[PDB]
Amino acid sequence: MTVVTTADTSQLYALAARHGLKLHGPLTVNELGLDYRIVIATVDDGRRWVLRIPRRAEVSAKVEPEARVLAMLKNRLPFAVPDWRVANAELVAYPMLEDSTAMVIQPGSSTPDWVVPQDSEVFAESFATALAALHAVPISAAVDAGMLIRTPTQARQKVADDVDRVRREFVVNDKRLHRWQRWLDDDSSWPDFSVVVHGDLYVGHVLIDNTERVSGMIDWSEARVDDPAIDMAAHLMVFGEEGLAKLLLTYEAAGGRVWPRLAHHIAERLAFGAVTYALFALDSGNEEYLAAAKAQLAAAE
Repeated sequence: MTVVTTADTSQLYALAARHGLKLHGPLTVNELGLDYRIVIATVDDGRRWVLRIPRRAEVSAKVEPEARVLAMLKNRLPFAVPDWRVANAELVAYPMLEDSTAMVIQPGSSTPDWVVPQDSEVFAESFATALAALHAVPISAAVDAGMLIRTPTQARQKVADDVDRVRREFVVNDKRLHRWQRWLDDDSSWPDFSVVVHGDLYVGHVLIDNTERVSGMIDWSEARVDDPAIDMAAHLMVFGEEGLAKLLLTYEAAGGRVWPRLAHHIAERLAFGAVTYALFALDSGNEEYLAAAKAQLAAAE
């Protein structure tokens, strides 16, 4: 909501220009991304574009690997993924999306947030169907795209390693810790296969059309081959046990592979989210998100 200075504006115009984007009019800058600065601008044809400018070398270095994943996914999925028209260490850019997400969160107390209704059958069914399609992507295609591949044994070991790391670095509520440990030791819970997963899948990363049907997914930087339950935990979080039960029926009917303790496993994965959050906080360095992580781990569930 503040003006972009003349110097910053010139610099941003020049960045776009060296990639063939001729901007015109005022810029809007969103600084709420940890890894990229976001600039919204109008380009030569009157269409607004999003410029995503990597903030650090480690972010720049992932642009090409992530573009390779997106190119694979575009050709293997029946819904949309991000289409990076410029995909450079310096700049990721694309036309502004016309669809929004199934959860919309805005800064400010008065600004409208939005979340698809619990009782939207169109969303629920299309999400389950889309998720089955993602989990049906051949692992060979993940290999082709340079992705991280975990066997089921590695999947479970990663969880164990993450729990160990959080124990070393944080004070953790005893009952939380014991929950994760019992889960890790419960052979019945764990799948005997892995699949292509999105890895950070919740409603805020699901694009919908004006009928609430899933039209795409975004934020693929954590995608890998791993435990399918990773991609259902946040559905349980937002829509509850009944929402999850419905997801699982539709998912299985659409061809998704399940197992008897899957719903249980998803609940345990959701509880494990506190570990993930804390490790991502620790690695971000961000002081706020870190403080939040510390408080969550210390508190009773």
